[PDB]
Amino acid sequence: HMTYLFSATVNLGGALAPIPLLGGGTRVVEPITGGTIYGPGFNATIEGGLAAPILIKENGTTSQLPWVYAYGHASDGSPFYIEEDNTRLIIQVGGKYADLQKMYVLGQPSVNEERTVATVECWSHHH
Ligand SMILES: C/C=C(C)/C=C/C=C(\C)c1cc(O)cc(=O)o1
Repeated sequence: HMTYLFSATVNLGGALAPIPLLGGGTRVVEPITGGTIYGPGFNATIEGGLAAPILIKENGTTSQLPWVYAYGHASDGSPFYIEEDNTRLIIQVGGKYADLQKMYVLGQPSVNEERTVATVECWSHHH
């Protein structure tokens, strides 16, 4: 029914100040400077990317809509690209981890208070 795949530790660079959006939300751009993915289902080095969450208040409560784009190489050398939008993660990689493309991958990300490190635990749902 559900299988643990990997965790990720993501190093975040200097974020840009919030961008005011029409309607009252804000977009916060957080460059990714590196990080590591480790687990039974995926092992890789994060080389770059960005998070671009949107913060929007609806009915008095701020919801954060995550958007994340990251890339690197897997432990076998294969380039990968991950897009995040619980949240769904779409993993595009060939080589030994290629079967991740066939999986419905969900992630639970958290960011430390100072917003220098994001961590996420990811698992596949056998729908
Ligand atoms: C393989 C999964 C990865 C690399 C996830 C990265 C998530 C980040 C950097 C993050 C930042 C943020 O402000 C909100 C959020 O949801 O996630």
